[PDB]
Amino acid sequence: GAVLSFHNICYRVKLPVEKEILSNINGIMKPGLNAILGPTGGGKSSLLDVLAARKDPSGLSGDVLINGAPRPANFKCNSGYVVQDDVVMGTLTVRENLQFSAALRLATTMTNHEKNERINRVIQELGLDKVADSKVGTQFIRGVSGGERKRTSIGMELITDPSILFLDQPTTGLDSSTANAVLLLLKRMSKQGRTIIFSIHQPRYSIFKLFDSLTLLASGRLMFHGPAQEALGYFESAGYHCEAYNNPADFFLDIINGDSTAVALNREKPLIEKLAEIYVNSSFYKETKAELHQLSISYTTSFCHQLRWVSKRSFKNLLGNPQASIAQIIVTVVLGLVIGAIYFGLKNDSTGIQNRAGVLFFLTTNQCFSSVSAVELFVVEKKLFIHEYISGYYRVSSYFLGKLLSDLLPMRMLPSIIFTCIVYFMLGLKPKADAFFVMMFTLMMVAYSASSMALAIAAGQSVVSVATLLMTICFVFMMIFSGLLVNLTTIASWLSWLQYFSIPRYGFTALQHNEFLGQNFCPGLNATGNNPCNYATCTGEEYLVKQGIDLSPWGLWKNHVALACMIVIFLTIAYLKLLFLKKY
Amino acid sequence: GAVLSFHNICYRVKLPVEKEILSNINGIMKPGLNAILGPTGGGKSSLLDVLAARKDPSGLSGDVLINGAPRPANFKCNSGYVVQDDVVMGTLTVRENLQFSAALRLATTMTNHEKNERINRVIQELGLDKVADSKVGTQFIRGVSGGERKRTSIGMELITDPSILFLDQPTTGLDSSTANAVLLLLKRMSKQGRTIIFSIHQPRYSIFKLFDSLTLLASGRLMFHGPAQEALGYFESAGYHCEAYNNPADFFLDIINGDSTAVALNREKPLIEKLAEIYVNSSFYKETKAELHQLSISYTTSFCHQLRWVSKRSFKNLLGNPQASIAQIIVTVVLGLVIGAIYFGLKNDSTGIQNRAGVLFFLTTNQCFSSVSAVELFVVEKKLFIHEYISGYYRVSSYFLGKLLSDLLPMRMLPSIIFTCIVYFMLGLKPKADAFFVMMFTLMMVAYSASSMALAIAAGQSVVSVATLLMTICFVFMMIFSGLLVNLTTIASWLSWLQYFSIPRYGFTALQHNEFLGQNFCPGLNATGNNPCNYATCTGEEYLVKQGIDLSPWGLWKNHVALACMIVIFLTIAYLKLLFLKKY
Ligand SMILES: Nc1ncnc2c1ncn2[C@@H]1O[C@H](COP(=O)(O)OP(=O)(O)OP(=O)(O)O)[C@@H](O)[C@H]1O
Ligand SMILES: Nc1ncnc2c1ncn2[C@@H]1O[C@H](COP(=O)(O)OP(=O)(O)OP(=O)(O)O)[C@@H](O)[C@H]1O
Ligand SMILES: [Mg+2]
Ligand SMILES: [Mg+2]
Repeated sequence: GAVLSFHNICYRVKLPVEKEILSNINGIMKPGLNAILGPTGGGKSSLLDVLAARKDPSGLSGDVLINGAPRPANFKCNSGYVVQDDVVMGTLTVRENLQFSAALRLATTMTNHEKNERINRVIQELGLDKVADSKVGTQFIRGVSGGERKRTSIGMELITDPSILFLDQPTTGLDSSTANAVLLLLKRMSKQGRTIIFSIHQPRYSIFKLFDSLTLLASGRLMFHGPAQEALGYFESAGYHCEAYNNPADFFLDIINGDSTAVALNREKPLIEKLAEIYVNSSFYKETKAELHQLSISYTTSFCHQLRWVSKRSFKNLLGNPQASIAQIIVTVVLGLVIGAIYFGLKNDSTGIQNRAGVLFFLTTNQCFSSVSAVELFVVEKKLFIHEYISGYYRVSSYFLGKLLSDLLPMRMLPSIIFTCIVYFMLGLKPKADAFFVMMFTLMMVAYSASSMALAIAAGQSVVSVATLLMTICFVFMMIFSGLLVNLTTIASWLSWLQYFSIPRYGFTALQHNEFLGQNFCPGLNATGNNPCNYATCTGEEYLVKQGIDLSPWGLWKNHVALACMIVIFLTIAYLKLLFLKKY
Repeated sequence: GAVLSFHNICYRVKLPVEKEILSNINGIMKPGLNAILGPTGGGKSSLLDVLAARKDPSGLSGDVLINGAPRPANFKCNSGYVVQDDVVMGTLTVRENLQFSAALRLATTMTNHEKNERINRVIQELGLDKVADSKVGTQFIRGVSGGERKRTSIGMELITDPSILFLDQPTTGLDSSTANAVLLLLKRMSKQGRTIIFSIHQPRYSIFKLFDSLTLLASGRLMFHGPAQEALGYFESAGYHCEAYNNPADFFLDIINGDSTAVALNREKPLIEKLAEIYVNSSFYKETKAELHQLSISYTTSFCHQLRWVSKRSFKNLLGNPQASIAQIIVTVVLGLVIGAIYFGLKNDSTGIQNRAGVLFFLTTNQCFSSVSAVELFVVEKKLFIHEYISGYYRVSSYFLGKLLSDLLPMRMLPSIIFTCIVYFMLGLKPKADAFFVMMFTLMMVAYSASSMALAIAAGQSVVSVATLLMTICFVFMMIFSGLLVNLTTIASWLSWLQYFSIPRYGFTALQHNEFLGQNFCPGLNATGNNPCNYATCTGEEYLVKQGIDLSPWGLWKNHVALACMIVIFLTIAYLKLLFLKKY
């Protein structure tokens, strides 16, 4: 079994002004069933996160050791922490959240049939049969109840059968009889060699009798640590006799909570510093410190497996709630028909180039400005990314590349195929076969490059309010330098370098070079040359010399390798902002 | 006291496929302390929402009566429902959330000093002294603990001292001794004449002894309803003897949960239809039905008070987290300096109108496209709007107009003053005094009209993913008809009506009419007229005849009364989408 031991643990929280949650706390947690009792605000979820390595070590001032050695990297893939406030995806099912947790935290030596046999066993043992095929709720659509959602959270860190298993108040939300059935499940599990550390509120006498070790927190300090059967005979030595309470756990927390103003105002030298001084001078502390001095990433499943379940769950959220994907395709068809109907029948005239170079401007600023909806890709599920990463489901790179494929394909590839097709059979553009697909490829690359900049601003961010704001104002900053309203050659030399950052400048140049190769606009002419008066712009090559575009075939694909470099750079910034995010 | 009585209550949930949560349930809840026990998934939070009038009545099939009369409108302003999952604003403080609840749910006959004396009393009686000046946490920044946040939720519906008081598991998250101090607070409160209906998990014997009425739910059906002191002698008549359990509440839920597969697999004609058949044939049901047949908005505080606290709390969220407001002003100054530096020194030349009519296009598409950040105004706090409206804090109209003022002033008025000032002393526009403020007023009206359309799409919506998407694609739909790239007169008659919907068409016309009054561009001329060749566009009035703009002073302010009509219409749609939202 695993012997988790923690020695001189302190903690601090900067509110600047530091506050000392968790003063000097020492303890050993052998393989068994290790309970942590104490009042509200005593430091139980803060101790249980230090022991599970989920607090920022800038404020932590001790060391936690498993079997006398420090933690491996290798620890979130071998332990389980059930959180208190039930972080579970509410667009999936109780069975589907258990199928997702078993698919990424059990090895693939187990087949998919043997994993679902262990998922069916956990649903039976936790009492989740009537709601196994029911949706866990969100905060707007009611679903599975609060105690049934609690046991879903217990079960996801229980199919994975880790050796060290942390639970943050697992019976909070359960009644008197399911809570006994949960701790008899854990007591059966702890006799296999697992160490189970949990905090608990209000255990009954059938639950308190199951404990192997007892830990009493109060206002950050340790009131008692040792065996649970020897705790009642400890407080009788300190002057507190039991029999006014048939439950010892109801007696232990009336001692260490007597100084509370809620208890002093209702039916009724400090008490904490008195009871903490008794414990340090006791024999249970001398037994612990004499053994503490004697004692003193390689994920479970591969990259390609985690890629095929992060994306698989992400397509099920889009096939289950297709509001943003259906409304994407509707207003792309409607906008594609309007742009096709205004510039219907493009002619070769003195005003046939301003129509063609004006229709290609709204094709690029569609694909740029429509990519502001990619800001919400990593923000809406930030809390579940932070939870499932520190629980060890996936690499960041498999969450990153698996969540791209559910924003790349349904939202940026497919509305650039449909939008290119609609404005091709009703505008009368360059009628060749290859220039259709160069146009289709160009509108995808400005949709990917502007979506990658939506991800680079918004990765690892809690609200979309700042990132949507910098997304649209950087676009109108790039829409100046696109080369339509203001001439790029007439811009002074100290501002003409900002045209290389514009996503619309590379897309609109690549659509001008694709279309205005040798289309002729002056024929229909009279004897002497044309006789309108700018003078004229006869061929399409003379329009590109005026704009400053290379007539070579490199002048087309210079614009696509510069958009491909803005995808690699902006998706590396977006990756590293998820990687170096503080998950604590 | 208030005698809440509920008669033939049924409920259904459409998952389509209907499921019958809450079969036939009958009961009377006299003034006292009315507990609801039962297993997880038994229907306790569903019954407690039917009784508090918070379920959709399309699935509800009974009637709830207070004192033999139905509910008034007047009920959320006279009752209190403490929810289970702790809906509390985590950018405020434990004291500030209690100060906000007392300011809107107590009358203004009480002064602000007497309200804070009752807030200090509730903080003492609930044990919130050490965290009264500490921030309630969000889900990303840890703050106040889970039991300390629970008692903040208890205390906000307890300063308001309602006569009927519902609590959804108030001791879930509390230990053995604070939970006794909470129900001794409620027992002291119930002896003043208040009826207190609550569901509870795991009450100890000190808590169970306080009950005045007991209700036992199991799988939607009623196992027992009556006095709590007469419940133990009820199950002894049905064949269940007590003394293997020193706690009666631990004995009551081992009977009605024995058929659970969690209990059958751990240490161990249906049981529910057996125990429900005993209760209907019993005498406690005959006493209830013989009395059920015998028995069978005007907000607390005014509009102007609720307006001055919804906005007051909303400015404190912007002064506490000014990320989107500082980053608004930074990229407005930076964009205002770039637009001023590209078109620096506007001359009166053959190309001096394309510079002036091209700089006014990016001034309007700044103010339009920057208003996509107003999509998140009503979405980020949708859950707290739905909670605080059914709890009776405010009208919708005071939440609507109070949340506008924290998006109108810091985000749309102030970055339109700064942005007009910057591009005025470095472009060299119309140098008069009134044309500066007509320009400033025009950029505010396109910022308000495009923000009002951001609210009309996004009011009452859970994610911003659809509403940001329709916001930016409707803008590029309106940017076609603005009258810059494509001539509005050359558009065919069946598409030339879409120019009246464009916010950028009214702003860019009002900036062209403001600036191109009689500015002259042709002087500097030679003997015969000008000698470049389009021919020329000499005065600014000839440019407006070509664009199709009235030269009258009505031709300016036609554009501002049409933007003011798009504020009134889009903020009426945005109001009614919050009003007719389904809050159940
Ligand atoms: N990051 C933090 N910021 C502010 N306060 C904190 C932080 N961490 C802990 N605290 C404070 O420390 C105390 C202990 O917190 P903790 O959540 O560990 O208590 P707990 O025993 O888990 O409470 P409960 O059992 O009610 O959940 C709380 O009162 C909390 O206000
Ligand atoms: N709107 C709904 N959609 C789906 N299922 C529902 C809905 N309302 C209730 N249920 C189901 O009905 C059962 C009763 O729900 P309820 O929340 O009332 O139980 P509860 O006794 O409050 O549970 P707990 O005490 O654990 O919170 C639950 O199992 C839940 O799955
Ligand atoms: Mg805890
Ligand atoms: Mg309940």
